[PDB]
Amino acid sequence: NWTEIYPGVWKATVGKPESYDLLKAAGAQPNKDALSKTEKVSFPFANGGVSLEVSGGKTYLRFPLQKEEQLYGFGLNFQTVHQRGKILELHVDHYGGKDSGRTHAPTPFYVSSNGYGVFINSARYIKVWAGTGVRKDSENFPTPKDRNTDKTWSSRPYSDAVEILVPAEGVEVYVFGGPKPIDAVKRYNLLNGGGYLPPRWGLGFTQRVMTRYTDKDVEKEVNDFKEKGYPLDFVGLEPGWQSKAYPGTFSWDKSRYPDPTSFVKKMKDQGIRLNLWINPYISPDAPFYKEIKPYTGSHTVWLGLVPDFTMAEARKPFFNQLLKDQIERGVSGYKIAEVDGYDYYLWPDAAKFPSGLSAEQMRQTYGLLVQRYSAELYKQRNERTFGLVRASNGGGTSFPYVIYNDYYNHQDFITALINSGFAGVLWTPEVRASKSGEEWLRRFQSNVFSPMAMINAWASGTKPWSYPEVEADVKKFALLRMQMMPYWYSAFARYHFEGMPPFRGMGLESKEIKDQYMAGDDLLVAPMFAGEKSRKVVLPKGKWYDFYTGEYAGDGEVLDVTPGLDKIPVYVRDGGIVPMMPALLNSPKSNQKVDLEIRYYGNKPGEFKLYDDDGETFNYEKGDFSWRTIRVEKDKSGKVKGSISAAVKGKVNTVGKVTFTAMTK
Amino acid sequence: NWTEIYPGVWKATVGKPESYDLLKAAGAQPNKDALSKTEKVSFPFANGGVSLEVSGGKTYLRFPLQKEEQLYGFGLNFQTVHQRGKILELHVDHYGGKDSGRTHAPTPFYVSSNGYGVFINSARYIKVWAGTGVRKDSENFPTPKDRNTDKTWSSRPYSDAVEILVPAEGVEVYVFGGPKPIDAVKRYNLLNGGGYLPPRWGLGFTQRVMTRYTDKDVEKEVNDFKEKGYPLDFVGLEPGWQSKAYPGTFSWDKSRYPDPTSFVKKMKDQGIRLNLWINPYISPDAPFYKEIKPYTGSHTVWLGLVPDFTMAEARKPFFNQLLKDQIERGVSGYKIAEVDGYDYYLWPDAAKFPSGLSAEQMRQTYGLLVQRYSAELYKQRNERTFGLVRASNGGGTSFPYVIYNDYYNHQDFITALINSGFAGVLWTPEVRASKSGEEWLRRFQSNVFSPMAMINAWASGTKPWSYPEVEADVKKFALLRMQMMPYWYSAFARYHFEGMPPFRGMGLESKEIKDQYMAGDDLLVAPMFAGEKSRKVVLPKGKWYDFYTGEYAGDGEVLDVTPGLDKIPVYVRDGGIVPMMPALLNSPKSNQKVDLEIRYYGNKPGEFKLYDDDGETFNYEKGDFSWRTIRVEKDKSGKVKGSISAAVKGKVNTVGKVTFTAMTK
Ligand SMILES: O=[N+]([O-])c1ccc(O[C@H]2O[C@H](CO)[C@H](O)[C@H](O)[C@H]2O)cc1
Ligand SMILES: O=[N+]([O-])c1ccc(O[C@H]2O[C@H](CO)[C@H](O)[C@H](O)[C@H]2O)cc1
Repeated sequence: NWTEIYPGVWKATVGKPESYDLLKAAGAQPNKDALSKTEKVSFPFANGGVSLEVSGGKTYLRFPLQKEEQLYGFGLNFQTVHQRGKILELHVDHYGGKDSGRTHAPTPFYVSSNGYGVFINSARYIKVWAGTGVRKDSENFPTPKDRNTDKTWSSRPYSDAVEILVPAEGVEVYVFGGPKPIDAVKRYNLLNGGGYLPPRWGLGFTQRVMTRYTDKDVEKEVNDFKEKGYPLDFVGLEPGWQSKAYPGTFSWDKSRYPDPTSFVKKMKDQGIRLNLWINPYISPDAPFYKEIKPYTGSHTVWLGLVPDFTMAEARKPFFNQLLKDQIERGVSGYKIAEVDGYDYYLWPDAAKFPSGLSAEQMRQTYGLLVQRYSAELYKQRNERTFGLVRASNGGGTSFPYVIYNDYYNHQDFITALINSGFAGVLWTPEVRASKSGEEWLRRFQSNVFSPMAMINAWASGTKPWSYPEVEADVKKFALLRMQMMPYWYSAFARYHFEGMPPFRGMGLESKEIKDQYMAGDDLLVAPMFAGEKSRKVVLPKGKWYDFYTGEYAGDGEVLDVTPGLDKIPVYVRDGGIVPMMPALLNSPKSNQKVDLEIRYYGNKPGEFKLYDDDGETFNYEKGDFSWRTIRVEKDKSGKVKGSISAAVKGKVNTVGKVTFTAMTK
Repeated sequence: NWTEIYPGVWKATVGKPESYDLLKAAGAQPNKDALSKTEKVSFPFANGGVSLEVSGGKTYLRFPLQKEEQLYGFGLNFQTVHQRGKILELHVDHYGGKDSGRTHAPTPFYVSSNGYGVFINSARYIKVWAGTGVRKDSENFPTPKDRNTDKTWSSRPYSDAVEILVPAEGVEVYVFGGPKPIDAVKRYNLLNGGGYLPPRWGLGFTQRVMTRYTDKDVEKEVNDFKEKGYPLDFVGLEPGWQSKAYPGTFSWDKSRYPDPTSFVKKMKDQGIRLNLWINPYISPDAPFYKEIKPYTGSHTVWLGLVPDFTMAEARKPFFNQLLKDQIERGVSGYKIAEVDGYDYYLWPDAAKFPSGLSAEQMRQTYGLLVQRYSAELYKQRNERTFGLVRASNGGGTSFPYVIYNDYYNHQDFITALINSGFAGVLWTPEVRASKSGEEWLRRFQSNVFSPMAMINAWASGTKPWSYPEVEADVKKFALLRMQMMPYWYSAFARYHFEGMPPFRGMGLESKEIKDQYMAGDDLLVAPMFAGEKSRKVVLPKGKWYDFYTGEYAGDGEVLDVTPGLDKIPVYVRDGGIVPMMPALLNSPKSNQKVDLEIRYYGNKPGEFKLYDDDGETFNYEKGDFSWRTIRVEKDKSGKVKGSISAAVKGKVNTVGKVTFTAMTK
């Protein structure tokens, strides 16, 4: 039976749940306060058809579907957005080129167009039939037809239920009420703790450099950025920062980084944080190898031992080493690779772990474990982090990590960004290389409208300027990313405080939209792909305005758009507001005031809540943050008229001079 | 611990095995007598490294591998023959375009080049890592390398073990000794009962006709075959023989087959047997619908009920209906479709069956069940059958069925034929349609060198003569199939009596051979594909001769061959013998004597064992069969000299006049 545990959140325990699961792995704390503030709504299945039962060692779940109903979610899918009629086995893996359920974050959470959601809190591989099964006892069992004579015969008859098989003696299930699909998503995310509140520097530009770069090489690239006037907040170091990689020593290479404490200080003195690549596989030359060895799994990954991070005795030496040798030198964060797959790189399910945990549950949660305990080191020091991870799952909403991968299909990169908002994780459509300046710029354009503005040059050695044809436009989009920082910061604050995903699909305020996404509350983004001169944009009801010129674009209609190579199609909702700081090269400090131009689109009176705090510590948890309310409209004369609410006594205030601009002439 | 249960056959029971499994599903009886006649050999794992254990609800198996070792098997794979370094989940399904373990017969049996085999007798889905896992405690654990500096670093380090995970509390495991790989295969097959001994008519030509054909349409096609001088033994009827299909009534359509008893008699009077399409999904208009309904599963397939055939109460009305309405009218056999997949057509694993059997074990064994109980009806009447099935598994060696499917890649069709000999099942690379006469003939050529000589015209309406460009050559290969009948019959007898697969890969007397196969003992077949003028043939050591001219071809060497459109490359081993009957249009009757020309290749003295019995009943089980030994060589003058052993008193004797021909001038 379903206990209403929070407004719009119901929990059922079926059979005997396992003692390890996703929420537990994650150490995921609900945001009770934000949840308590959501509307009481009624239980979304009001007319029966729900079945929860255990049999033959397994838990069988069934939830009914109505005829109108579309489904979204089941994790970070790359080619599909509509999920009804799909069959999946949710299984952490590097993406393999089709949507089978094998993916970086195979979140067992789905959302319906009728405005509810369902989360299956198991760390096993989970099978889903999302409306494919046709039951003989169904109330909607179609009438048998004779294929020999009836041309209306169907190869895929109507199915009226989502079916889920969990390989265990019981499971915890959570149901999220609406009224709208986005509501279900927000409560799910809040149940997970809300999204991480990133530091401002996390929303700036990151350049990752080639594997082999020395300290001098990095110092030079930093100078080139500065000299060329390109923004940069943090640099990614790749495997050659370690004395050995694959497997790793988790200790600085003496040859390429002869003085780490000094190298890290110098970068920081220039405004540059560092983010370090790791996979968590242990070299014999690692300083804690012998200590940790008995707390590792039976099977290795690239000949490195696999720590059982569910054990204090594995956690302590691993993370103490990151703490003492890097974090305490000033390293800002980490890039966690190769905790996903493929099956032939990672441990088999047949592997055994010292804690007794199944290899399967370890596979499903390893990314979560590494996220969790690394994030903790930073929190302990009252310091925010932000970085990258190649696997996550249900339970992982609150972690300071963005998913990336080694796939590269650009269209699919955008589909993944859309599905990220249904999956309780962040994704970045990263930039690495390109066969043309056109492709370079299109990729860079979509990437600055995402969680993380990044070129990953580990193998390519590219820099933002590497394609001379498009170099001026790349710079402009790099500077835009900085200007838009207050817009992104406030979007991310809503992720944290209300569970609102900052990037999500259409219709979350009839056929599938896989190539447009909302970015914050106000912007509809419709990327161009290389080799296209034009594309269609499907605008929702209500009026929309061109992001660049402020001109009316349309209202509930399809547009044909020929944007040119120098623009990514972006439209602003009527009364939409985008606060813009100056084109700074470095994210501003907490003791620093910054001027804002409020860009106001359309004529509908507009309202925007600007988030503000020190941008780097956990002081916000003690209440040291503000929401500055911004209102803009045009008066009688058609002249812009705007207000910003007053700064709050005793709070951080980074808001400088505020001016208002009516974009729609 | 391993009980030697037969010569070269060892059995281990690990933990608590489930009460249902493949051998049990199949009702598979070992051929004790044939097994007792195999060499005692020693247990193939003599130096440890074997691990069998139960943990967390699952059975973990490990078998060691040596450095030299290659692996074969894990079922009916279509693109791969070498299996070492593969990862699979064995799962009955229609083939989906890659070798993942999803396939028609995912036999959990593998064979090593060191000359042993292993069979995992579980009817669950089984995960296999065939030498991918790298264990930290392995005696062959490679030395960690630094990817930053060592260019010899490996992304897939050396693995020294086959690992298998079974989702159950225990399993029965079988190990088969050698000395050679083919030995392990023969014992496995004999453990399963040996292969079926087919009727002679089963090795003739079968034409399946369009779905909609009436009795008159079939009668006409039979006349066209006769009038055009093309051979034909049995005709396949497709779904429009039933009053309804998808789901089925299992009862003759009154409109298309107004008088079934008469229609079946007339065909038989002309030498033509009938083979009827079924899927086993039950229409409401079936005469036993209500009776059977309570013994069907929760979920339907194309709106038809799924009988739980593990229950007498489901079996009785289903098979009584086949018996009374078709078999007793004279129907010779059945074509069993759609017992494989895909997942979105068949029942989900979440489905429930009245017997309590998991939907998973039902999925894994359904084909076996339908094969088993249908075969029984025929055996009960002292009558052999032969037909088609779209799924089988371990346990299914002795059933009178050949696997076929709806895939069509010709190269892959040949790879499947090779892998059939490692999988304990029969496969036919069937002919349906083609975009050219060239493709038609190449397909027809490979198909007459397989278990079943067949055109499946259910949708295409093709006949052997449908491509005028190649029509004369097609006829010749159709007549060859008849001439070669004693060669094929004797090959199939060895399948039954000794477990020797009649079609199998190379090296079963260094890199992968996916496009050549042995057909009986004597013939190496190397098919051409459409658009090729020439191909390489890799000949094993020892001398080989051209099947058409008898000329020396080579010895342990690669040939470049430009055969022409009118020949499929076939080579005969030195001293090889192919007995040829006349080009009859119909398989000969049991009371009928037939002349044979013994075609003898090379100069090495040759010996062939010709099988002989009534070709249609189970009298052979009472000892009414003979092996006629045939010896041929050339004398001093280079003149052919041959003998055939004398017919045995009281036995069937269909051998007429025997003459000998030395093919190698
Ligand atoms: O060629 N490979 O086997 C291979 C392995 C790993 C790859 O990617 C990842 O690690 C890189 C550093 O070695 C880099 O950080 C990348 O972003 C990771 O996904 C690529 C190719
Ligand atoms: O278009 N389809 O959904 C479809 C279904 C089944 C197909 O193949 C099988 O059944 C046929 C008769 O309907 C025929 O016997 C064939 O050999 C079977 O595999 C093909 C297409």
